Amino acid sequence: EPEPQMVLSPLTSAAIFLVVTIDSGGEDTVRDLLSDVASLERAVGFRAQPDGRLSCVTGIGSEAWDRLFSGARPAGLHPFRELDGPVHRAVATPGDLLFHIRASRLDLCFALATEIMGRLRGAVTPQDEVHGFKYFDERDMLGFVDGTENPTGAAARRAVLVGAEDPAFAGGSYAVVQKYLHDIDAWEGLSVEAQERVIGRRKMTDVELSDDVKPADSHVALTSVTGPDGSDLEILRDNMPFGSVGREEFGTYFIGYARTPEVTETMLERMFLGTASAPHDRILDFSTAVTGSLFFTPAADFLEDL
Amino acid sequence: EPEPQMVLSPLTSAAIFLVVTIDSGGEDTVRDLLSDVASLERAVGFRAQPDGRLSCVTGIGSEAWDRLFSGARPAGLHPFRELDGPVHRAVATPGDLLFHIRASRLDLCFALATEIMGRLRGAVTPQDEVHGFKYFDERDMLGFVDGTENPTGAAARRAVLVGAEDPAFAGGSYAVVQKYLHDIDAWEGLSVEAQERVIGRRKMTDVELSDDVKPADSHVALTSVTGPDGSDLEILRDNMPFGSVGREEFGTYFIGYARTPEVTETMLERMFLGTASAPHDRILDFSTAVTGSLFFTPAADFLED
Amino acid sequence: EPEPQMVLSPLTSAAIFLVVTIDSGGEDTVRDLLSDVASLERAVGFRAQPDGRLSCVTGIGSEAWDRLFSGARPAGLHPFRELDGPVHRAVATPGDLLFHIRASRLDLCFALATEIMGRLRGAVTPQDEVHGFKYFDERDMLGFVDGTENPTGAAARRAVLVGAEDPAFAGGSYAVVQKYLHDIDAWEGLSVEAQERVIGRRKMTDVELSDDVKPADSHVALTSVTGPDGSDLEILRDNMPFGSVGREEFGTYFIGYARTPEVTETMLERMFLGTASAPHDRILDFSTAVTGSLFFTPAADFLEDL
Amino acid sequence: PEPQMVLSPLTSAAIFLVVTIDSGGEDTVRDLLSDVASLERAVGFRAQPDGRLSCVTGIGSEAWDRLFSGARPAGLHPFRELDGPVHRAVATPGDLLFHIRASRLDLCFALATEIMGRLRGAVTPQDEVHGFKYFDERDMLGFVDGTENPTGAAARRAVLVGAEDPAFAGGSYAVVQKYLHDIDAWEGLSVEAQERVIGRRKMTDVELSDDVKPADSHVALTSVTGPDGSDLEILRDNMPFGSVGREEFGTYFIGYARTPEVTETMLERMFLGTASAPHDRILDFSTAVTGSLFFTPAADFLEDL
Amino acid sequence: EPEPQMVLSPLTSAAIFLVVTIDSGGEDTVRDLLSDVASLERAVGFRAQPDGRLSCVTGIGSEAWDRLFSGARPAGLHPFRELDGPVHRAVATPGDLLFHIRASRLDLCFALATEIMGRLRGAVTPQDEVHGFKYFDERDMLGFVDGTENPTGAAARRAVLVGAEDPAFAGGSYAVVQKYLHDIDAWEGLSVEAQERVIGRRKMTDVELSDDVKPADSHVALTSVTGPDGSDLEILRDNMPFGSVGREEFGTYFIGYARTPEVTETMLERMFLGTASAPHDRILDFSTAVTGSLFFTPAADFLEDL
Amino acid sequence: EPEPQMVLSPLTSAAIFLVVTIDSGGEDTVRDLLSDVASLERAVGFRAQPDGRLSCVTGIGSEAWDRLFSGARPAGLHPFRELDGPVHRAVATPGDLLFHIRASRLDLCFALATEIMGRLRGAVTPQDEVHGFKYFDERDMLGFVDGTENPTGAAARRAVLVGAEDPAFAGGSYAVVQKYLHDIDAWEGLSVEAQERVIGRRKMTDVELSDDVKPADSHVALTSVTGPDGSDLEILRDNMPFGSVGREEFGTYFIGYARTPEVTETMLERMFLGTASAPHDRILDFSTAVTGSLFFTPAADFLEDL
Ligand code: HEM
Ligand code: HEM
Ligand code: HEM
Ligand code: HEM
Ligand SMILES: [Mg+2]
Repeated sequence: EPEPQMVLSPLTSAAIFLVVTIDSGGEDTVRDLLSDVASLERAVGFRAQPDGRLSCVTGIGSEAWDRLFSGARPAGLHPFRELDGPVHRAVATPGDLLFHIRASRLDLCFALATEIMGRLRGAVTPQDEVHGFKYFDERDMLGFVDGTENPTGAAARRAVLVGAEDPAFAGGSYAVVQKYLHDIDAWEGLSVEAQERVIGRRKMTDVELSDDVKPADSHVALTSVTGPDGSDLEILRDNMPFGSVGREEFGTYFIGYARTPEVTETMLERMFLGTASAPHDRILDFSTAVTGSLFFTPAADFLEDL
Repeated sequence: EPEPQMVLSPLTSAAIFLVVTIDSGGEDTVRDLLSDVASLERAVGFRAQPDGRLSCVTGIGSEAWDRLFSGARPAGLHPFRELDGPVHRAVATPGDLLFHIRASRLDLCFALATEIMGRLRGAVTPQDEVHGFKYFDERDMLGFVDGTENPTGAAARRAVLVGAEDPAFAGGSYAVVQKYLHDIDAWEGLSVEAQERVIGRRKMTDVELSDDVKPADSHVALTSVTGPDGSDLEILRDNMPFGSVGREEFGTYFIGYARTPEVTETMLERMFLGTASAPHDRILDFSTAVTGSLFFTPAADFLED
Repeated sequence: EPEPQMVLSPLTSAAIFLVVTIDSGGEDTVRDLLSDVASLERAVGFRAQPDGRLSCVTGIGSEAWDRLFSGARPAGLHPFRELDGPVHRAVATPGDLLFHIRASRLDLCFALATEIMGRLRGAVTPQDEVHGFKYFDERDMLGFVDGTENPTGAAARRAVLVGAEDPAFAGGSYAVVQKYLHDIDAWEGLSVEAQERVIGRRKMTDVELSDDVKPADSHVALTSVTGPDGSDLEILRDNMPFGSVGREEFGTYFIGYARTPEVTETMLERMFLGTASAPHDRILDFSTAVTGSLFFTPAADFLEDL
Repeated sequence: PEPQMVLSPLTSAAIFLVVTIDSGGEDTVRDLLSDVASLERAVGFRAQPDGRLSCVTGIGSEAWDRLFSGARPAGLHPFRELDGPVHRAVATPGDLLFHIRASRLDLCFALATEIMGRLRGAVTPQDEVHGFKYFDERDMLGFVDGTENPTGAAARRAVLVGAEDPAFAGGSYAVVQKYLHDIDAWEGLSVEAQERVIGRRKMTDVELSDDVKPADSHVALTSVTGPDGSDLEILRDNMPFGSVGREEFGTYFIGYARTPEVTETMLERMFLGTASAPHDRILDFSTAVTGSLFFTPAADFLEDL
Repeated sequence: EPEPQMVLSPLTSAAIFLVVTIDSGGEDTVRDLLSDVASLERAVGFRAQPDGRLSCVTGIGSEAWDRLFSGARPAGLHPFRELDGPVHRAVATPGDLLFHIRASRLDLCFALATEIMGRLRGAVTPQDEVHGFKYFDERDMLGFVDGTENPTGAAARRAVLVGAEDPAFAGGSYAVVQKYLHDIDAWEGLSVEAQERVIGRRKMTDVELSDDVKPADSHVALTSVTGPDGSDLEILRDNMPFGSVGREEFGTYFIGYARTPEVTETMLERMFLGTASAPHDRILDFSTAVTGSLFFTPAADFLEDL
Repeated sequence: EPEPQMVLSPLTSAAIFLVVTIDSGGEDTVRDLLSDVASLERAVGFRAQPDGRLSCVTGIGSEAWDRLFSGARPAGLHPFRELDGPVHRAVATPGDLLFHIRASRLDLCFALATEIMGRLRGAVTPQDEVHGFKYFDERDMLGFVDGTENPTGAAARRAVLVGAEDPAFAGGSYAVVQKYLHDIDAWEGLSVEAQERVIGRRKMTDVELSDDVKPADSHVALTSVTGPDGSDLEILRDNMPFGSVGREEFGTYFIGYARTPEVTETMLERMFLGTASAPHDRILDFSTAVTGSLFFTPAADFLEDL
């Protein structure tokens, strides 16, 4: 093997998502930070073992990749593709670097973020900063259990990590982020039965709706895709609520990892553009994307060796 | 008689501080919410037992008190007094209601805050909202253990709850809030030994500096008051770090409860204005107050009506 | 002076309810056991400190009281009063002794029950034995949060413990038990909104329905009683699910403690017999009582001194 | 080739459900089997990572033949009755086994509910046992139960079908027996005597040395070596159960192995005895009232229907 | 009350017992430390709350009391009395100060002990230091559950704290310590039934032997003493195993608190000297006392103010 | 194939290190115990699942190897080599057997140590016995976080276990032990800044000093070693504080596992003998080694077959 980053992390209940762009002349400061980021993860986290579960995953955008490195590029790396649907729009916003920081406690996330941004002061410009918190029974902002169908164990390794198909970058992965804001008033206006039809599962028991009854414009319907293999195509998600009550913001921060962006991008097309039999994913009638960025999260050794 | 609000809460690691002003004509919506706030605390919290440790303490400002109620006022209740020191200034900022929401997990805090602000949409205007997190070994944003000398058990009851001296409002308390922002670059410029001289305790072990060596302008020096009888005057604090890395904000949200504001106010005068033998509290050379508000947190039964 | 039994126990996640009758000639064996029950609680429980939270509360029925003791009777003690409603019937079934055993683990409950029934074989006849468990996030078999409005701290002391009004028995309490079996098929036939109208609170969030909307034949409506005082009358409940999937039994084991049975019994009248404006508690359309018994749970010192 | 969760962590609660398939039920059963994996997730996922909910599904000999056609697991047959001179191991009906385990009973019960929900109509319950860990992994005879089970790779190799039956690799063979103990009789023995029945020390759980351990002790008769001299091992997860009302005290026995030959050798030695032992002394205080054998297929066999 | 020291501590699983004598001239250093010991307890412990449960109880001997303070003496304070029995001897060994430090983790105990001995370097001479650990189910070194019959709640307050009978020192208590070493080879030579006869309870289940079968020279027999009222006299114990495998030392560190030493001393006479009906406590045939000291543990305010 | 001993343990907060020598004639008794030591680990530890985390690692010295075993020797096994530096000295002390016993509680360690020494009483002579405890945030006796840079997962498998380079003993490891006693007075005389320069990392935050500020005589500097390969050479440490406040002993018990002793021995030469640009490791100016032994810890299978 090479060591991948902590893409397959345990259940964690807090996160910080940090997206930044690299200023003019920043490339050197950044390259230094990248070579140390693994050891900052350990500095902050080691002393909080073992309940801490602190991990930071670092990702790099398509344009940033070319400023920072020469040598070949990961096969799949490109700017996030805007999707201008008949009704709904998946936007593209700027981002050169992603830090996806996760732990059991927000303060650990904050301490690591402090250390990282400390080393980058001068060189970067923050584009997004989100402090996320999982609800107490793995629920998201819509009140549904979120994560149930994520792959685990060897299936997750298979779905998420670059392998032999791009051997130079094996152990890497492709992360897509989108920040969503929900219209909770609208959403709470539906009966539970109606909400279950939007999602495709039971609210309370989290059991899948039977095929004979699950709508084709339900979220679970549109994000189940079968490959040429006959194999189901899987991504790894770690959606996190965030918000502010004073400013009436209630959000879900989407992040999905896959071994090639083609998978993540297909699901997005289905959601925003629709299919043969579905105008668009009903979940977008209550959720607006306000960011969109795609990153490559290299193998851990790649970063070590600079 | 009285059940007080959850002023003496267990150690909790997350908080939301929500400060609002009441719009014109809002008084009725507010009065309804106050009668229900206890049962929202239970709705949201009960099912997360026993890890949850969700509590909300509700406080009311001096001007708001007059809008909402007639009858007596709590004897100590007045607007926060600005302190214009030689060097440092304690500001006074607007606030009619305080919700001091605490739990072991932030999401519980957020769920209760959602429900409360849900019932108040229309009637109020948010002034401040802070999501706080205690660092993993009870440390604050300056890296010091924060809370060590708070009173506990019976001493805390004695220090924090209104009693026979204002018997109409026994079970209540007086909360003072100040939001502080720190100059971290400045602070991290000091050696540990120097920082210990600012605070008055050892950084790593949290042992008090001995009397013979503790500076008189150290924080612990200026916030130790004895009353007339020689007995120490205590408050109960629950300071919480908060911040944002992107915008370089690193903060401590101060809240102190006391059975009369006279105590909290004296410590503040000493800090901002100085004494005989100290220009001001050295901690203010790294910490700037950008809010200041005083609230009365009534006994729980008072709100039930 | 007087030390009550562990009526105000912490949240515990397992229970055994044991109801027995005293055979002819059994009175002596029983009286010995009552003086020892506290020390068996310690024997079993002490070694599993402090996670264990094992408590046994012992209660005695009205006719059994006369067989066991002469001297004064607790003022409120009588046989459970059958309620023959127009539609629903609260039955009264035999029971001389109650052991309400609670802990964080079932095995501790079982161990204590073993020791107690060990000393009593010969003298008693088991009438009911239920092994109960917490569901999830304090939910009951109907899927609602169960316990939310129980009194706590000082208010609970005030509501549950006999005081100056019967000074001989101060520290005691009155327990009523009813075993309920639910018609789950029927219940799952309702929409959530319909179920919420039966109970009087929201299913998922456990927020009370406003007066503006709460039905008068909702369960929360009928079990809220105000005294002549204008003050609410409260009891302390510790309902436990129990069940068997093979026999389709899904149950709620109801137990309510109060300082006088008049309170518990009023709530029951309202539920079974109805009011001005409500035929009966809608919850009984999905719940059948198959036992009913009333006991006095003396102060702990009362039992010691035998 | 992924197996079912036969190697579970230590879990403190179990439900064992044994059912028979009614005539005409075969379709409803085959549908459920393809979904049982996704119900495990639906119910269990939200209680992670304490939950440790796992369901292992097994199929009986006759039922196999009603549900599927083509080739059979090499070792799958009806449980073989044992008519010893003193003790008898009976065979009872059972077409399907759900071995449901978690850190809490309610997760077990919730999954059992959803499964039987989908099968109401097609099947008839034969046995339903709610098991609990006692204290410190002790059983109803008061001895530590589990100590010599294989772990890690030794357990993979002892319990999963491999190259010797390639079509069914990933599978295992579960034998179940419900045992009731005569506790009165058992508590009549001194501890030293009880230790001679089991073959280990009661309080410390150290093995008796070979020069003192009886040949009719349980640990003696269930230690079996192969012709190659290596130990033949199974994986057990015995659960106490009972009812104090009915003076029923039980150990529900479940033993997984890569071939039933191993499990069946141990049973023959227990019930029928050896050269130098009439029968396992533990059977003088334990009566078997069920007996069933099931094959627990690889996970992908059930998914793909 | 005035505020007592933490005599009534929860179950904790580690302890350090530190016994020292005061050197000539040391009186001043000691008086300073006593006024600060409360705040050292908080310094060390606060940051590990609430898992920590660090408590230190400070006690002062008879002769030391006279060197340190003028004013009245606690009524019960005197040197531990050697008991020279026909067979077994309870020795008396020197000690001016006792620190009984307890927590859930040894390191917290050690940190506080380091701080205390740090301030006393110069002034004192260590006599005894034991690091104790609870065996995993509250068992002691002989394999029996140890602590079961200790009083709790109000009964414990009543049994251990000085009240109106010596009003000047209300909130105080009297601690006796004895370090015992066991003859494990001998002990393991007995059957369990024989050991149960030594102690007076069942080994595994921790149930008391019935009166009609419990020997009069069993430990539980000789340490059960009834006052004039017929009511039991109780102490509060927190025995801790300690040992060293290399040197074959297996020990029990005995500590008992009582509101008057007369109770603790009665139990000791019965154990060591015997009664009309018991030669001596059979436990002493497997246990040798190698220390013996008596201390007064004042109310916490007493230490605060000087 | 082969199963190693529990070299890679979880984080554990208690340990007993027991070093013994085999007396003449003891070799049979010792061979017996080695074949059972695996099953005593389970006897003691099984019932304390899953919190217990009891593990025993057994190591054998060079000379003992020769007395105990039939055929060939681990390639790297020799006597610990004394290091006679110009200022500091790494001594070599007797030790044939090592038991490295770890768990989440000291009592489990003690119970296993008891059972082991039980079987060996007669055949061996104790040289060293240390009861270690982790400070509450992975700190050592100098107040620095200790453990931070240890390897994890596959990196640790690679750096610690013998493989195909000595195939008869693959699954084994090489342990070096050294008991160090610190001069706390001296050490606490330094400012924190000075202490950080001795170690090479920050005291409070545990972040590494940047390369242009990190002294070459700092501990972290001298124990960072690259191989001829350009790769960093790693060991796995589990240093445990220990001590006695009475006797002013404050200690760090050093144990380092590696797949060859060459690595551990290189770091020691650098520490005690110095480099191009450093006299010796500054940490030795506050730490004195009083033991030194090297052992080989065979695969689990090796011991079972005896
Ligand atoms: C806008 C906010 C979003 C929310 C609140 C959300 C929520 C959920 C929920 C509640 C489920 C069902 C339970 C589960 O299996 O996790 C789910 C499933 C899923 N979501 Fe989303 N989701 C969101 C956006 C997205 C996006 C943008 C994608 C893909 C780009 C995605 C991909 C999936 C997939 C692949 C599944 C499961 C498919 C399967 O069941 O086989 N989600 N999501
Ligand atoms: C500016 C941000 C603040 C920070 C970061 C802070 C931090 C601390 C710290 C680290 C301690 C030592 C540990 C403890 O005993 O809690 C302390 C003690 C204390 N602080 Fe503050 N503090 C702040 C503001 C205030 C204010 C405004 C007041 C009063 C109005 C106050 C009152 C006290 C008191 C009374 C003590 C203890 C007195 C005694 O030691 O007996 N603090 N504070
Ligand atoms: C009837 C109730 C049973 C009880 C209470 C019981 C209890 C125990 C206990 C206490 C041990 C020693 C500790 C351990 O290794 O787990 C043990 C070992 C064992 N039992 Fe049982 N058992 C029962 C039935 C069975 C049956 C039916 C079988 C096999 C078909 C069996 C197979 C084993 C095996 C293979 C061992 C370990 C052998 C070794 O030490 O190398 N048990 N059992
Ligand atoms: C080696 C020393 C000792 C050991 C190992 C030991 C052990 C025990 C054990 C196992 C029990 C039974 C469980 C319990 O209720 O705690 C017990 C009870 C008791 N022990 Fe000890 N003990 C020792 C010394 C003492 C001493 C020196 C005293 C008194 C001065 C004492 C006083 C008691 C009392 C008062 C009881 C319970 C009385 C009642 O049973 O109602 N112990 N001890
Ligand atoms: Mg019987």
